[PDB]
Amino acid sequence: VSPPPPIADEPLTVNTGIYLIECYSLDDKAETFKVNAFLSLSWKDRRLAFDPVRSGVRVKTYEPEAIWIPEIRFVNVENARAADVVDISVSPDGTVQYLERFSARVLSPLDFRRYPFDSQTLHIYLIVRSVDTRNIVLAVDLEKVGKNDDVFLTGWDIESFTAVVKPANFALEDRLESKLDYQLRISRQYFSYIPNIILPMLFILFISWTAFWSTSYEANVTLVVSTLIAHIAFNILVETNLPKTPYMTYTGAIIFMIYLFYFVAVIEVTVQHYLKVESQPARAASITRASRIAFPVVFLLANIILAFLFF
Amino acid sequence: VSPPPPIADEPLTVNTGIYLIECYSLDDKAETFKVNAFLSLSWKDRRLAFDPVRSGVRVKTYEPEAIWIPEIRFVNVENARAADVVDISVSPDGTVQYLERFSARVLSPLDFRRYPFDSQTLHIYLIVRSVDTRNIVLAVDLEKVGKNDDVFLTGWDIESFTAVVKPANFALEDRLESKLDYQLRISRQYFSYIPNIILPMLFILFISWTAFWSTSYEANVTLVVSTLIAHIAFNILVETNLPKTPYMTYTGAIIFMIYLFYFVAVIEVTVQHYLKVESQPARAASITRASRIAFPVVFLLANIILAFLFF
Amino acid sequence: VSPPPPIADEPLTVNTGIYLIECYSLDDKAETFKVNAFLSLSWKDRRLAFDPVRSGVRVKTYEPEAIWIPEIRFVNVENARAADVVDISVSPDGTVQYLERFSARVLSPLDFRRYPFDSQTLHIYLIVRSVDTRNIVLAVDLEKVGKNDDVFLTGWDIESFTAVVKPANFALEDRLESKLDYQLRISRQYFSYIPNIILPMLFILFISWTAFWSTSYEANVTLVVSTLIAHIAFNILVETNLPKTPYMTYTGAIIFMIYLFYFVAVIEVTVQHYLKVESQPARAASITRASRIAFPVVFLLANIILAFLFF
Amino acid sequence: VSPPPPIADEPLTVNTGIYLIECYSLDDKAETFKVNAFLSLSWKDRRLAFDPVRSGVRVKTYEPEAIWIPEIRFVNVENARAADVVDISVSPDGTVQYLERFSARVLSPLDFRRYPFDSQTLHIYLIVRSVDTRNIVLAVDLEKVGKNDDVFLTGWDIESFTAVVKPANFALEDRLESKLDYQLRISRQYFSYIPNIILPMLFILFISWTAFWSTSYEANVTLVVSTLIAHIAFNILVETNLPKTPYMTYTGAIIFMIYLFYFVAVIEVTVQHYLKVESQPARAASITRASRIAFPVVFLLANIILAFLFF
Amino acid sequence: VSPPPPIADEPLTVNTGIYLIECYSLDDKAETFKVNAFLSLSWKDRRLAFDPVRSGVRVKTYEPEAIWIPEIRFVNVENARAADVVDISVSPDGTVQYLERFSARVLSPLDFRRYPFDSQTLHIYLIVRSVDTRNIVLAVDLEKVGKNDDVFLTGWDIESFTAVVKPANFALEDRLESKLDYQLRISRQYFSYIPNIILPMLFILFISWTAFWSTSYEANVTLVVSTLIAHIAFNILVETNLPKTPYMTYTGAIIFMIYLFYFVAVIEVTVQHYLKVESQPARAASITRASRIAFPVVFLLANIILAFLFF
Ligand SMILES: [Cl-]
Ligand SMILES: [Cl-]
Ligand SMILES: [Cl-]
Ligand SMILES: [Cl-]
Ligand SMILES: [Cl-]
Ligand SMILES: [Cl-]
Ligand SMILES: [Cl-]
Ligand code: NA
Ligand code: NA
Ligand code: NA
Ligand code: NA
Ligand code: NA
Ligand code: NA
Repeated sequence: VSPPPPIADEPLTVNTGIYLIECYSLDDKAETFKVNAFLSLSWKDRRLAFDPVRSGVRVKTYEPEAIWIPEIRFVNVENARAADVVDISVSPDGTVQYLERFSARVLSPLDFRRYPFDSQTLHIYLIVRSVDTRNIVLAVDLEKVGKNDDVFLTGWDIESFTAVVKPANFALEDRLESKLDYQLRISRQYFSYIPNIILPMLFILFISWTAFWSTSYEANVTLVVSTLIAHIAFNILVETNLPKTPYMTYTGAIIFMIYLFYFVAVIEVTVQHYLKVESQPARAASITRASRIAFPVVFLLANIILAFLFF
Repeated sequence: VSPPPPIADEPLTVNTGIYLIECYSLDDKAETFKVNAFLSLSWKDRRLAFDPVRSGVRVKTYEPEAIWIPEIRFVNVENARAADVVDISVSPDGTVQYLERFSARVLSPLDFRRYPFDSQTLHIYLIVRSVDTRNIVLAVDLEKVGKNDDVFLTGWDIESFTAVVKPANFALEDRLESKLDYQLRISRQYFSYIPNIILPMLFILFISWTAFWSTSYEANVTLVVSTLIAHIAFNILVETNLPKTPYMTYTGAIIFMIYLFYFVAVIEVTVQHYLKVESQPARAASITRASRIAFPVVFLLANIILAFLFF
Repeated sequence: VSPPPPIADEPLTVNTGIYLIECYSLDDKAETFKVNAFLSLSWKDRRLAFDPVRSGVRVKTYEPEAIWIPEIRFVNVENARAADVVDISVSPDGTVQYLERFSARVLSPLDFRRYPFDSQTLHIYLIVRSVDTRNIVLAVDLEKVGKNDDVFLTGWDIESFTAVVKPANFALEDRLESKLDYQLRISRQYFSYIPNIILPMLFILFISWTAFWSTSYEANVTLVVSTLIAHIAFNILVETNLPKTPYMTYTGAIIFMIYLFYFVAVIEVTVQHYLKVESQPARAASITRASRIAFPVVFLLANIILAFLFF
Repeated sequence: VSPPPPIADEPLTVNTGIYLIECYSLDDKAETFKVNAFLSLSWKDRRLAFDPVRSGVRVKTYEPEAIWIPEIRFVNVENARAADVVDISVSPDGTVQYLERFSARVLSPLDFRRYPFDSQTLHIYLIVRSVDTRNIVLAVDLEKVGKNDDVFLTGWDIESFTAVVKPANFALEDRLESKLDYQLRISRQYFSYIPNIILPMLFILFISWTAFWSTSYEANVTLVVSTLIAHIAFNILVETNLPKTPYMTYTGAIIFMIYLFYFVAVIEVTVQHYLKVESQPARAASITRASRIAFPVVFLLANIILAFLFF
Repeated sequence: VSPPPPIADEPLTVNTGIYLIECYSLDDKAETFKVNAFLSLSWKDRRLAFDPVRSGVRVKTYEPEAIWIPEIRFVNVENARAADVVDISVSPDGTVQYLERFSARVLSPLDFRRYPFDSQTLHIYLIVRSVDTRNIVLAVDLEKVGKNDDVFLTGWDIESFTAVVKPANFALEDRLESKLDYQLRISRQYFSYIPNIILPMLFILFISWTAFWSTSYEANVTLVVSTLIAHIAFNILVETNLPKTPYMTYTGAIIFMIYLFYFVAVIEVTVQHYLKVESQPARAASITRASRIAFPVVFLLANIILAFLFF
C-alpha cells in the first residue's frame, strides 16, 4: 500500500490525540514514568471514499492490513510502545478514524533543584517520518486529548495534560519529521518528607547543641559525634531516592550545610576543653555562652538565604 | 468479521465472570497485585446457529480467529493481560461460551492510614468499547464469579471476591463504554509487626527512660542518644516497606511522636546536669522524680488519643 | 479437531509424568521456585490407529497441529509455562506418546515455623478441563516420573519427587476438572545460619553479661546498649530473608526472647547503680552475684522450652 | 520431514561447535552466567545431495523450514536459548552446515570453598534426543570450538574453553540421549577483596588489641565493642555477595575465627578490671602483658593452620 | 532470495549509519548502556533497477520480505536488538535505502582508574557475515551518523559520536566478517561526589584529628573509633556503586590510605595515654604537638603523590 495522493502539493495532516487511562511508576533515579493510554489518529484518504446511498452503510470498518496507516512513533520512549488496535472507521468522504490502546515506559528528564518541593513537566513526543510520495505533518485534535479522573501518580499531584498544538517540523536524514509535544504537568507531594526526613534531621541537630550547656568533654564528644553519624545516615538515605545531579538540590544544600554546623560544634567542644585544661574556664565560658545564641541564629539566617536562592 | 446483528434496536449483552486461581505479589510501595484467573464470556451470535441433526455435533468448537469475539479489556492493568484460550463453544441457537485463562499485574490504590491494621478493596475493571454497528454492554453471570479455596495472598487475609452487577455505562471519545467492577476485599495480617517492629521499638524507648533513675550525665547521654539511633533505624525500616503518602499513617504517627519523647528526654538529662553542676541537685531531683511518672503517663495517654483518632 | 470418541461412556485417561531436569531459584519471601522439566502425556486415539504390516512403519510421528492433544495446564504456576514439544509418537493401536520440555515459576506456599531447621513439600499441580464431547481424567505413569541426579536446589537438600496417583476429580464452572499432585520434598541446609547468625548473636549476648562482673555504670550502659543494637541488626537481617508470617518462627522466637534478656540486663545495671549511689553496695552486690547464675540458667531453660514447643 | 535414512544400521552423527562472542553476568548468589555465542551443527543428509555440474552451484542454501534439522537443546539452561540462524549450507554430497547465533542464561554450580581465591569450571551441556527412525549421537568439531579475544567476564579471568569430545550416551524416558560437555575454566580476580574487605577487617582487629596497652576499662569496652560491630558489618557485607553453602568458605572461616578473638579480648578486658578493683593490679598486669604477645601469635598461627587446610 | 550478483569479483559494500535518538541506563556495575537509534543501510542490487520514464515513479518502496536485505548484527549486544523497519526505498539504478529503528542493551567495558573523574569510550560494533555467493564489506556513510540534541545520559556528559570508517575485515569459522566501530565518548559528572562523599569523608577525618588537642583517652578513643566507623560506611557506600576491579581506582586509593591515618591516630592516642600513665606527660606532649603538624602535612603530600600517579 502507498500513502494517499495529494489534490495539489499540500502535505498530509494526521490529527492526533492521547487520552491517559493509567499513569504510574515515576522513577526519580531513572527519570522515567509508565503510561497506559489511548492514541487516536485521523487523516483523509480519498481512495477509501464511498457513496452512503449505494453502499447502504454510513461508515466502513477495516483491519489495519487492509488500508494505509501512518507510521507514528514516540520519540522519548525506552522500548517501542505496546499497542493494540481498538478500532478503524472510514466515513463516506474517506476520513479514517484510527484508535489503539498502548503502554510505554517514557523517558522524560526531571529538575531536582527544588526537591522535594519540585514540580515537573513530563513529555510524550509523537513523531512521523515523511515518505517519498508525500510529506506528513502532525496536528492536535483537542477534543481527543484528555485523561481519566481516576488517573493517579503515587506521591505526585497531576495538574494538567495538554498538547503544544503547533508541531516541530525539521529535517532528519534528508526527510521531513513532524514532532508533537504532549505535556503532563505534575507536582510532588512533599508532606511525607517532613515527619520522615526533615524533622528527624532537625531534632538530631538540636540535640548536638545541648553540648553548649555542658562542661563534660566526654559527654559533648558523644553528643556531637553520635548525632553526626545519624546525619550521615539521613544524607545516605536521601541520596539513594535521587540520581547524581550536576547541580545542587534544595535538600542537598541543607544536608551539606548541616555538616559545617557539626564541624564547628566539634571545634567549639575542643576549644572549651583545651581552655578548661589550660586553666582558662572563664574564656571557655564566654565562647560556650556565645555559641548558644550564634548556632541557632546562623542556622536560621543561612536557611532564610538558602530558601531565598532556591525559591 | 463484524458484530452480531440486532433483532431490534437492543444492545449486545456480553455476560462475564472472573474465577481467581492464583492471587499473589501485593506490592505496597507500587500499589499493584498479580492475579491468575479464568475469564469467561458469553453472548449470542445468530449467524453461528446450526442444526445438530445435519451437523452431527450438540455444540461446535471454534478457534478465536474463526468467529467474532468482543474486544474485552482491563482498565487498571499495567501491561496487556497474558491470556490463553481454554475453550470457545457454540450451542445450536448461536450462544457462544468463551473461556480463557489469564495473568495480569493490576494497579489498584491502597489506604495506608491504619497501617499495619488496614483492610483494602482491590479492583479489577473489565471494559468494552461499542462499535459503530451496535452498542456493547457488560453483565455479571454470578455462577461464573468466584475464587479457588487454595487462593492465598502472602501476609493478607482474603475476605471476599464479588462483582458490582450493574455496569458503569458512559461516553468516551464519542462511543459508549461498559465498565464492570470486580472487588477483592482483603485485610492485613498485622501479627509479624508486633514482635519485629512494635515491641522492639517500645523496649528501646523504655531503656531510654532508665536515665530518670541515673545521675550520671555521661551514662544518660549514651542511653538516650544510642536508643534514639535505634529508633531512627526502625523509622527507616518502616518507611522502606511503604510508599510516600500525602497523609499520616498510624505507625507513622507513633514513630513521629516517639521522636518528641527522645527530644524531651535529652532536655531533662541536660537540665538535671546543668542544675547538679550549678549546685542545685535538690531542684534537679524534683524534675527527675516527676519525669519518672510524667513520661510513661503522657506516652500512654498520647497513644490512647492516637488510637482514638485513627480507629 | 475433536477429542477421541468413546467405545462406551468411559472417560478419556491421559497418563502423565514429570521428569525434573533443572530445579532452581527458591524465593522464601515470594514462596516460589523455578522448574525446568519434561512433561510426558499418553492417551489412546483410535482414529490414529494403523496396521504395521500395511503401513510398513511401527510408529508414526505427527506435528502437534496434525492431531488432537489434550489441553493440560498447571494450576499453581505464576505465568503460563514455556513449553517446546520434543516428540509425538503414535503406535499401531492409536496410543499417542507426547513429550515436551517446559519451564515455569511455580507458586507453592512454605511453612517457616521451624526456620532455618525446616522441611518443605513443594507442589506442582497438573490439571485438565473436560470438553463437552467427553470427560477427561488424569493418571500417573510412575515410570515417566523422576528427576536428574545433577538436580541441585541451592541451600536445600532434595529428598523425593513423587506423585499422588489418585487425581482430584471435581466440578468447576459446570465442567469436570482432573487435578494431579506432584510433590517435591526438600529440607533446608541450616549449616550456614550457625556461623553467620546464631553464634554471632550468642557471642554479643554473652558480651552483655560481662556487665555482671563490672561495677562501672558508664561501662555497663555501653556494654548492654551497644550489644542490643547489634542484636537489632541481626533481627533486621533475619526478617529481610523471610516473609511476614501470621505465626511465630523458631528464629523469630529466639530473637524476640533475647530482647527481654537485654531489657532485664538494663534493669539490673540501673538497680546496681541506684543502690551504689544510695550507699547500699552490699545489696547491689547480692543482685549482681545472683544475675551471674540467673541469666545463663534462665536463658538455657527458656531455650529448652522453645526447642520443645517447636520440635 | 523425517530424519536422514541410514546407509546401514549406523547412528547419525551431528558434529557440534560453540564459539563464545560475549560472556557476562556471573551471579555468585544464583550460580548462573549469561552467554552469547555461535552454535555450529553439521550432519550428512543424502536426500539433499546434488551434482555440481548439472546444478551449476557448488553449495545450496536452505531455509530451516525446507529441510530436516536435529533438535539440539541445552541441558543446564534456565529458559530456552534465544537463537537466530546465521546460515544453512549444503555441499554436493549432502553435508549440511548449520550456523546460528544464540544467547542463554546457563546454570552451572560453583565451589566457594576457597573464596575469593577460587577457580571455577562453568559447563554448557548440549544434548540430542534419538527419534524412533534412528539414534542420534553428538560429536565435537574442534576447529569450530573457540572464543573471541575480547571475551571478558567482569571480576574473572578466562583460562580456557574446551569440549569433552566423547559424548555421554544414556537412556531417558525410553529413548537414547547424547550429551556433550563444554567447559569454561575461569579464576576469580581476588585483588579488590584485599583493600576493601581483608585489610579493613585486619585494621579494626589490631585497633581492638590497643586495649592490651590500656588500664581504662571504659576505653577498652569502647575499643573492643566498637570494633566488634565493624566486624559484624564486614561479616554481613561478605555474606550478601555469596549464597548459603553447606560448607565453610575460606573468608567465612577467617570471619568466624575473628569473633573468638573479640570474645576472648572482652574476657581479658573484664578480668583486668575485676582484678584492678579487687586490688590485684600486679596479676592483671601479668595477664595484660601476656595478651600483647599471645593474641598476635595465636592469630598468626591459626591463620597458617587455616590457609594450610584450605589450600 | 539470493544476494546481488557481482559485476566482477568485487565484494558487496553495505553503507551504514547510526543516529542516536535516546541514550540511557549506563550501569557502572554491569558495564552496560541502553541505546535507541536509527540504523540506516544502503547497497546496490542491479536486479531492482528500473527506468524512471517507463515506470513513472522516481523510487520504489518494498516490504522487507519482497527483496534481499543483508543480515547485519551487533557484536557486543546482550540480547538481539529490537528493531522495526521505518522505510525501504529503491532508486532507478537499484540503490536500496533501508532504515530501521532499534533498541539494544550494549555491553562495552569501562575504565574506573580515575573514578569519579573518569571519561569513557562506549562502543557499538556492527558486523556482517559473508555468504557463499559473495563477500560482504561494511562502510560508513558519515551523513547518516549522528545523535539528537536532546540525547542525555544521566550523570554523564556526551562528548562525541563518531565511527572508525575502516572496517575490521577478518576470518571467522571459514567466512569473512566485516566489523565496524561506532564510538560514543562520554565523561562523568563528578560534581555530586564532592558534597555527598568527598567533603563528608574529609570532615569526619579532620574531626578524628581534634584528638591531638585532647588529653582525655576515653574522649580520644570515642573520637577516632566513631569517625573510623563512618569511614567504613563511606567505603561500603562507594564500593556498592562500582564493580570489583583488578586495579586500584582513584577513590579506592584515597579511601584505603585514609584507613592508615586512622590506624596511626589510634597508635598516637594509645602512646599518649601509656606515657601519661607512666608519668611521662612531657614526652607524650612532644608526640601530640608533632602529630598536629605531621598528620595534615603527610595527608596533603600523600594526596599530591596520588593525584600525580593517577592524572
Ligand atoms: Cl513507539
Ligand atoms: Cl531544519
Ligand atoms: Cl521530505
Ligand atoms: Cl487487558
Ligand atoms: Cl501452565
Ligand atoms: Cl536450549
Ligand atoms: Cl543484534
Ligand atoms: Na497499513
Ligand atoms: Na475474532
Ligand atoms: Na492439536
Ligand atoms: Na561511649
Ligand atoms: Na526442519
Ligand atoms: Na529479505
